[PDB]
Amino acid sequence: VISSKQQLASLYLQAKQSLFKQRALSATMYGLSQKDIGQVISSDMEFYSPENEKQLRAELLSISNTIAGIKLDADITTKNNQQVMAGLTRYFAGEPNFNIGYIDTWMGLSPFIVNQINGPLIDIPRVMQNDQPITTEKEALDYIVRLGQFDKLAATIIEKQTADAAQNWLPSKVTLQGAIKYLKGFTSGSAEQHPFVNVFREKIEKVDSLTTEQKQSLITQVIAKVSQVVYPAYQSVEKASEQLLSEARSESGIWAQPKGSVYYQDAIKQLGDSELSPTQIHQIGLDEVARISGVMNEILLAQGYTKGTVGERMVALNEEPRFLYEDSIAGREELLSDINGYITEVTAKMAPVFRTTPSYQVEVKSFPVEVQDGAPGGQYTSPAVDGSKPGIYWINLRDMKANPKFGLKTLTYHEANPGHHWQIALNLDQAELPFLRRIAPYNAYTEGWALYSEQVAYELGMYENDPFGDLGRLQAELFRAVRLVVDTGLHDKRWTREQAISYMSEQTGTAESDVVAEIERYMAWPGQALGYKLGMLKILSLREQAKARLGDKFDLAEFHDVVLLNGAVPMAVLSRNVNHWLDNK
Repeated sequence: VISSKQQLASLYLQAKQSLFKQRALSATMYGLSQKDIGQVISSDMEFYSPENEKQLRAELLSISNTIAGIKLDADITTKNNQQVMAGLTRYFAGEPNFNIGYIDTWMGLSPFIVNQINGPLIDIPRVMQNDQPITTEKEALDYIVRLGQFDKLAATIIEKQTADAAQNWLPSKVTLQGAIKYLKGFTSGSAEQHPFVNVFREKIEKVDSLTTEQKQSLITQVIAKVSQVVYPAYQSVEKASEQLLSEARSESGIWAQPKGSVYYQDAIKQLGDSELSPTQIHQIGLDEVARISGVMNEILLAQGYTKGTVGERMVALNEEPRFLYEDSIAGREELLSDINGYITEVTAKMAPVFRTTPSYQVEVKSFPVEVQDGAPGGQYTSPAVDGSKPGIYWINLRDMKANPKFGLKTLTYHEANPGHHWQIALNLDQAELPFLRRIAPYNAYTEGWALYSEQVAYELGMYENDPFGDLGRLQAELFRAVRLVVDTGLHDKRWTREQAISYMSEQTGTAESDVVAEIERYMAWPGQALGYKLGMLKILSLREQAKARLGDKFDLAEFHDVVLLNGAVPMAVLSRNVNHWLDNK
């Protein structure tokens, strides 16, 4: 007789193994192998045909529904595993009435399989160049074998984009044009000088168990796949995408798709972790912009900056030499030293309220020169589960004007500690949880936590004697409030791209070219921008409930342990855990 607990564990395992077998590049990203997946995936490719996507989603939805129906005969953790794992399997199944798009192991259902910012043709090369080990002849051969399957990757991607277009689901012209530009850029240089080759050359050079001739032969093999398989595959998709441009819509938001409003309401649930209407979320955005702006005005006035909007004033500050690193090797070294100093200081000073140290140490890297033009200002990538590849805070050193000194502390807290690295690494350390719970990509939790972290860094005194850094923190908070306004603007209120750009520029003092990339991101990722503030507001609301309940018995360190040590979760589960803690005090 299989107990309910045993049936549930099998289901959670089945979810893990099935998702990752079909998302073998995500498996590589996390450093998973046959021990984790139940089969070797190290040279497997991902495929995206209509039938692939249908079967993947149907399996996960079946698992979700079976998990949800089981009667436990159990502690809060066992109950929470059921609820979280039913939710996560539904998140990766996607909205069951939409067969469009593709399932992303981070974002869940994602609407445009080919787009300008992510999707398999952007992310699979990134994983292969960054996360896939090349330390042995066998690992080199896995890289070659993967490259050789790019023809099928491309044909299945086109088949899915075509299926979606047959149902009148396709990207806006802007989104499609941005995808084309990427795809053209990918094959614009010679194959022999492609990053797939150059990365391979740099890694294979380090391998002492291969003779120089053996290394040369493998490099030739890589060049052959890139030239013969990769290049025509990308060209194929570029041409297909070009064919779709005339049908692509001029409208910017997801409302313009068939059933787009229903899609967006689902995105709000999955990525904002909210059941509020787009109207209510928009208004919360407007109120937060007013509130944060008003705070920043006061600080500005006190520094003698009394003319113009908050945004104008922040633009003016970004021009002053005291806020700009030199555009030189030494200036970039200064920036990197400053970052490293910020991490060291906060990690030490934060210990009284972050009393559990995760088993992974973060590292800082600059985006390579080849990718920095399209890359974000900063990003965090998770460690491999085993620690063999570190968590990394990536920083974009392309333009010093884009790295004003007053914005670096908040970015650094957000990406590293007490933000993404601290949270993600702690979640990975919860080895008693079902595996998908250890990497659960709850956007509102994950982004809301990191934005909350930025405020906690202030409450720990990281901006002592630093009013301009504090303004940088508040500017970053303001930016995320603007996100509530512009994402709901575009996708429900039918704001155009240009109206959203103008609003965001005017409200935040951010440079137009950065704003253009953000608004186009929001257009490709409806709802994703909502997680940051909705999650932060909920964490803070919970904290305020706890402080009211406990009074002078409130301990922020305990609150942090309840929020972090139970992993990334839906807000409803985070509230249940806070309440369990309050009830037992």
